Amino acid sequence: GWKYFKGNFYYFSLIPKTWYSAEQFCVSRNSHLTSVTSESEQEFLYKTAGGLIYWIGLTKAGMEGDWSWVDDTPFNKVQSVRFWIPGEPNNAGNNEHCGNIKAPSLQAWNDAPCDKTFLFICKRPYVPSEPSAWS
Ligand SMILES: OC[C@H]1O[C@H](O[C@H]2[C@H](O)[C@@H](O)[C@@H](O)O[C@@H]2CO)[C@H](O)[C@@H](O)[C@@H]1O
Ligand SMILES: [Ca+2]
Repeated sequence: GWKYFKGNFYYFSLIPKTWYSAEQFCVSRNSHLTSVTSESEQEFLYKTAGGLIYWIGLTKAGMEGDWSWVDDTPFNKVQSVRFWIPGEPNNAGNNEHCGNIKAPSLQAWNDAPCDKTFLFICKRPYVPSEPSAWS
């Protein structure tokens, strides 16, 4: 059930999980909750989501509380400003440390409590099967 888009496969779950249980599901499938690194990718994701809320790999790290991607793609603050829902992230109740895709629009992300259960999106790169590149 993996959908393909620009060198990566994506899994849109049918079962809701907490953010971390979702990530552990993705890891069990050789993947991670999805990063988003371009306008086209954001579009593909929100359109495929179709108005339902999905956990993505957005999560807080480091002492300052900076947003980051669980797949370890460096988080580009500047290029991601357009991807949040207006007025987010707002840290409602000071307990919103994970992020989801929410609105069906380029401005789509909300921060939400990590312990809430949502559907979720996994992402894994296509890696072709080739012999050892060492020698
Ligand atoms: O308006 C943006 C805001 O909406 C959500 O807050 C909900 C909450 O989840 C409900 O349980 C209930 O208390 O009503 C609220 C509407 O004000 C999101 O939780 C929040 O992160 C989001 O920013
Ligand atoms: Ca929020």
